[PDB]
Amino acid sequence: MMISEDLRQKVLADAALGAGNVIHRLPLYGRSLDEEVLWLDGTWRAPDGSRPEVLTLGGLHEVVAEYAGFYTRAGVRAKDAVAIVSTSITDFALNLMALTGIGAIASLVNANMPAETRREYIRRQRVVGIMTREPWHADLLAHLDDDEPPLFVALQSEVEPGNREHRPAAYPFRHAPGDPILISHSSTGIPKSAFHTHETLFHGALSRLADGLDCSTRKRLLALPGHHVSAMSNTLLGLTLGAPVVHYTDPSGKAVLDGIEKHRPTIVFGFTHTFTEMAAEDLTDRDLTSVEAYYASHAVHIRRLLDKGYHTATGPDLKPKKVPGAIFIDMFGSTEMGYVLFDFVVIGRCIGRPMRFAQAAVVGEDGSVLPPGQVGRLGVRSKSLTPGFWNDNVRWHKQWLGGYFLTGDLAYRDAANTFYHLDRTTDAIRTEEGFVYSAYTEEVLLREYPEILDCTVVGLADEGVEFGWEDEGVATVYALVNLVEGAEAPQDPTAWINEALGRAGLPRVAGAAIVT
Amino acid sequence: MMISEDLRQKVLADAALGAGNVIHRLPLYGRSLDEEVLWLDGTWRAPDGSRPEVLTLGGLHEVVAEYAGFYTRAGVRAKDAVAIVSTSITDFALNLMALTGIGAIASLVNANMPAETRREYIRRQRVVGIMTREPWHADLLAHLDDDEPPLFVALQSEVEPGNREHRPAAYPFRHAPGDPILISHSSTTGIPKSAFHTHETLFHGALSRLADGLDCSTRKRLLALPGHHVSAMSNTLLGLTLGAPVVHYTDPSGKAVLDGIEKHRPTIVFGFTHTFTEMAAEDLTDRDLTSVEAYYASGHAVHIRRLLDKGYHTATGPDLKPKKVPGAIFIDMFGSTEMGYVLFDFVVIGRCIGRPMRFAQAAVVGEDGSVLPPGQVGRLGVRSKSLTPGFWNDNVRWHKQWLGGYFLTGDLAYRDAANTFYHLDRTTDAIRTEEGFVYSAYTEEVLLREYPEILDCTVVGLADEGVEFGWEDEGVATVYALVNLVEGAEAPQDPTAWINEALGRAGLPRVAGAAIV
Amino acid sequence: MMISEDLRQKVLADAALGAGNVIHRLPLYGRSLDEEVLWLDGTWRAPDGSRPEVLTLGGLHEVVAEYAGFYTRAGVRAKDAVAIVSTSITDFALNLMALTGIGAIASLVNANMPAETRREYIRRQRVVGIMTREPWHADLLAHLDDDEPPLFVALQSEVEPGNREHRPAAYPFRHAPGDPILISHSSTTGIPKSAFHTHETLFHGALSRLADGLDCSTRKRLLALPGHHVSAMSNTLLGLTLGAPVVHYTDPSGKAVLDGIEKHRPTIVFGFTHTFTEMAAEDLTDRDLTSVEAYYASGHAVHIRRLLDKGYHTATGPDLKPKKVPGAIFIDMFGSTEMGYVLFDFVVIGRCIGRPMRFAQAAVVGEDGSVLPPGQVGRLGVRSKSLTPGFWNDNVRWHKQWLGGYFLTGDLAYRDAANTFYHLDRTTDAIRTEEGFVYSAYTEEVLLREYPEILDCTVVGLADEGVEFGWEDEGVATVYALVNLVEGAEAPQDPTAWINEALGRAGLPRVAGAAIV
Repeated sequence: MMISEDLRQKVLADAALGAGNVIHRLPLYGRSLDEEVLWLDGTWRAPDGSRPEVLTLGGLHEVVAEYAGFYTRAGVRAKDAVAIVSTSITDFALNLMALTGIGAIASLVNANMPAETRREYIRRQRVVGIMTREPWHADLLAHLDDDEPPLFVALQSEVEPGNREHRPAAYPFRHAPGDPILISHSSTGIPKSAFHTHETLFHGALSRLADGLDCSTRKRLLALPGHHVSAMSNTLLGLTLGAPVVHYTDPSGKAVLDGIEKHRPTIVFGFTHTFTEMAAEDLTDRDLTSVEAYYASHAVHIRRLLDKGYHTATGPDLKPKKVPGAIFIDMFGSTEMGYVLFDFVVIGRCIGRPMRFAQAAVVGEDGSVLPPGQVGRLGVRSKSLTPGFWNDNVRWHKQWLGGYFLTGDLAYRDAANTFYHLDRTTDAIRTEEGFVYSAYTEEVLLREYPEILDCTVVGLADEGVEFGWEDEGVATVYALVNLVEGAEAPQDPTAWINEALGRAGLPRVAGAAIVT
Repeated sequence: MMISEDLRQKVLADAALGAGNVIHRLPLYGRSLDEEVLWLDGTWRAPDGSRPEVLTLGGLHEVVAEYAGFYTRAGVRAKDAVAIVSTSITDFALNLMALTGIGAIASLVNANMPAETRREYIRRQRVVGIMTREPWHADLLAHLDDDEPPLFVALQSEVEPGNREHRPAAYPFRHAPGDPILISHSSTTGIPKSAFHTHETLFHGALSRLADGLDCSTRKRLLALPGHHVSAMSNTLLGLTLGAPVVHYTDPSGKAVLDGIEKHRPTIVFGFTHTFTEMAAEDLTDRDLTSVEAYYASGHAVHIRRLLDKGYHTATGPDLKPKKVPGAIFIDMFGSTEMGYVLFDFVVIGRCIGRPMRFAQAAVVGEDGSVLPPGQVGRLGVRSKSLTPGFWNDNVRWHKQWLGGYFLTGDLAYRDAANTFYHLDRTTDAIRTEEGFVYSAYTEEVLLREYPEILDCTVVGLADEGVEFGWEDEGVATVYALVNLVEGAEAPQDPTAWINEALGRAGLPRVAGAAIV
Repeated sequence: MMISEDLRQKVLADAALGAGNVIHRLPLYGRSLDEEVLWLDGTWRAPDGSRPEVLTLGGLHEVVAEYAGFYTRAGVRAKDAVAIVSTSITDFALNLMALTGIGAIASLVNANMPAETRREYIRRQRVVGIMTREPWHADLLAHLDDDEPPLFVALQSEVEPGNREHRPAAYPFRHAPGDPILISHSSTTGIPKSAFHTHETLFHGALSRLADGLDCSTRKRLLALPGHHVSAMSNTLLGLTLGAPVVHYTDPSGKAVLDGIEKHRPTIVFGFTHTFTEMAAEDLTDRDLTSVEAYYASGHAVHIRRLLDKGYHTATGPDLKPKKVPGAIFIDMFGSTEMGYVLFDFVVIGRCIGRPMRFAQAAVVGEDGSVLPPGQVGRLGVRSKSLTPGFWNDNVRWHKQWLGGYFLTGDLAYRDAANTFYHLDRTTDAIRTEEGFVYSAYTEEVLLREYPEILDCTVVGLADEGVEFGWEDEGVATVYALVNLVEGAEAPQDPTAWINEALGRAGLPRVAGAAIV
């Protein structure tokens, strides 16, 4: 159900609302401190030692104020960056809410980032503190020997009840639109460190709400990576709308299916791989009729889960009618681009059409906007984009071409500005017959041969040859094919592959081998 | 004389015009390639070995295209930074036109920056090249031993006639508004901040004023500004855009500029305070400075009246007709490399900096960001599209420079009810006392006005161990004054009582001690 | 005293706040319904028969809701216009709050508008109702015989206690920025122009200034402005927003305001020139006017110094601390019903109108729209979001009032190089002569400054048949002066030579003849 007109008018009348002060505006709109708003999976230990499964608005405020006080007593000040090294969406969400309340910046770091890469990633940021948990605390203490060391490398257990007494007198911070609120890492070398502001991380959300979109009170289950911007924006967005938010730290298809039955969410958020693992499960006696839509951020056999549900539609009598099948919405985005710049519900993976608050284009190597049906670099423009890379101006401006921000993908568009993903710019292979787009070739084979489970296209050339999109050398293409259990191998896989590539029109690979 | 309405309409209709492509739009407006546009003082050596004194639009285009070819052959590509270590306004301006022509960024480094600091300053930027001249090329080769070294550390002599053949085929580059074009450094302690400017930001204030019928004359302008300051580059590019003769002078000595004024008879003169003060110390009895109608000082100067009385300004007489009036105009330019060029219009208690220009906001801000009422001392802050979008490779220092949504200038100030702002001190120079806060620059300005026998004055805070007494702190301290007296001037008997006599007349906190130097 | 940072942040965060809903946002900011907010002079009769002298926020809400109920029962709906024919600032302000509460438009009609003109003026608007008082209700009933008649021509006495029950259920109305709220008329010849203002436009200048820390004090303000001018309505709504005590005075006689100043001791006083000139003609020897720090005159006045010397203003002393200083401030308000309230900041050759405020642009424009350089006479033009979006039901006259993208004020003017503007004449009053153009207001201002024995002066153009000699024309004419002299003043022998003696000193064109009146 869409939010009420009263809440709509209050939000659009609140020029101060943004990603840095969400929870503090809710009481002003009339929300009750006694109402439950956030549901936890039990893996988060509160300051008093509890493992709460639900928090009220008042309780969420208290938990966040305690963290805010600990940071202030510890020496964190407005405009400082603090590294949250964890894997829990609840860890990242609560720390973000507390650091924004004092004007500081939560640098979300995936604790699983390879050790020596995480060291360089964090070192470059010149954060003033590190907040983490016991599995990683011992290695993160190494940052105290950096040329510019942080002030502390602490544990969340150090946040004791009562620490909220150290929070600044002016709590909560009043953000300016351009005040930073978080930093996030890309998915390849040292990841990029894009930062977002009180305005950018909530710009698309607010634009969509104004258009009467993405503004329901529907219960949502967030199984996204806790460090991805998508996990944070949807947490804050749910709280603003008045929608029950449910945090799930476990991304396994089995925990989600259990959580779906447990909480009965009307919508579910996860990454593509998560729902896949759910598809290969029983799903026989699984009751998944509450879900109307899955939001995913590379898929097959999804209808396995969708047929288990129902979507509401408008009937010939202009009255609501329940229809078989839930919805699946692939969400195109990253940490830099913000949550979503494209709406989509076939040659290539259709990413959809640009949302109202964004511009998109396929761009040549010079920056020129290309005509439809020509393959080039996907580029985007939006206020929801990151304003830049933390302490990395060199790589930032080089990510822009022709005034567009390069997504890192190659694609083409039709004449209605519907875009179609073909590959990552890096993964494109040049041959003597033309360019081969690995992601697209893979999807074609997985379509023509249901017998294939996983598929990978690779180029190979003489030692020293460069055959990427930006290089000039040519290569020959080879297919490595995993087969499903029970599937019979093909006497000649190469010919087997090249038969599907031919009947579909694609070029042919010089070799193939069943790995299975 | 104001630019023609034809040129005004062409500029205001050119949505592509910005700081990265000025020279390339001029031919499109109808400018002749044979017209002289830029006058040089003779210290710049061209690729052909000549030391030109004037360049035509076509000439300048060639020189610039030669440099652009050199940079492209050498490996420089769009969005790369290239450090220009020099002291010459003409060096910086020509390299900036060349690098923007191919989409690169000209980092302007004042060669006289202390070597240890200049080494760390350039290293943090991660430039792909260094362009310099012999006096510094030797020491700058050290950067090739950095962990991320430049591809080259070249001399401007390496630019040879014919290098233009190597420039890219899409020359000149088409800039997006947000594409960077320039990097400049702040002004003595610590590593300078590196502020970058875009195609749009560096020309936003000039285009806004032009739209309002301001700062858009064809008047001859002599530029004796430090070549590495934004101000030198924006005023060069602005002049070429208006069709105003631009005159570059590398020598800031008051004598060289006084000679330059008599040689070129400029209508307006751009310099920093030091240059204009040296000029007023000359005889100026047989000097013809009548051509000058306005001195622009970006620099805290006195005796400028010696130079203004020698000039004239135009005004509207009681018959609503032009009338020549004794006295050249002096415009104090409040700004920095980060604040852009000028966000305040000015031409008393504290140094008046003026009112904000239409394209800028200004406020006096409390420690928590609150906007203070008129009459209260706080931190000066500003907002404007002509502001730098950030510090190069240094977000940590960038956001810390904003408070309550205002970019802090580093000054303490107050405003009156007309939003006229007055400068009192640098925030770091204020000293808290048991009486109240003592503002150095203002306290000096007071004692210097009362006693013309005082050349310099320096207040200093003295406190016990661990005692901090700055603006951001809570401790109090005792002020000691150190006063340099004029030549042969008679020293007082009780200097501490002498100082406190003037501080008492103004009601200012008194110093605990004072001593002549 | 400046408003608190808490209120500043609530206002600047309220994207719904505008001129159509001020009173309804105040309770949301935390304002008490029991606080007194609006002081009335006793000439307004409330629905309960009382003649209140003060209204609380809750009180005002009730009165307004009563009127709103009356209008809704009577048929008024959102987007309808309703003519308010009156002379009382309180009449207009209360009706405006009521009509915007239901989405309707308050057309403010100065009841003293000549009856033939007022009939045609109201008819063109096609209002669905007329609200007035007894002195004019009779003649206004004629409108019921129009081809498109109003549903009612009512008296304010018809508003009865309990009418509030009839107000819509969605009360109060939620305004979009572009929703109209008000219509006002221009100022003697022809049918006045009817300019309308929106939720946004009428508060754009006040919110912009507030954002800059200006025009946002809690100071008591006595409003003796004409009730039908926008200025009276914006300053009322602005005061209520700041939490500043507002005092409505319907009597503009200098004596009533002098009595009002002593009664309320306002910090700032709003009036038109006529009121302030009458005040300076009183004894003012035993009058306490020290409370007033600033007079705002929207009106060409002299002897205002008699009133300013009786007041004080606050300033920052040499110790950077507040200091009381003799002399109240006088602010000339340049503006109209179309230009909004004030687009120029001012507090000599021509009447100085000041510099443009940040939220406005100004130019001197040639006959083809070209922006003129400083020192040239042209048509004054302005751009601003606080401008009226158009003339009600009269696009034909609306677009003809724009030239070169600037809204023409109807004045001739010049500017200097600092974009300070000076008024010379109304465009229609300029007279071309074989010598050159003669500007009436300026020519008068000159002769009135030279000869204090001159009370009034009027230049007049004389030319042969078919000869046109205005600004927009090409003919020349002979100027004849008509001079009213002070009481008992001695008439000159050669008045024509007397006048031409002063015109000659200033280099102005001389008159062909002159005669005392």
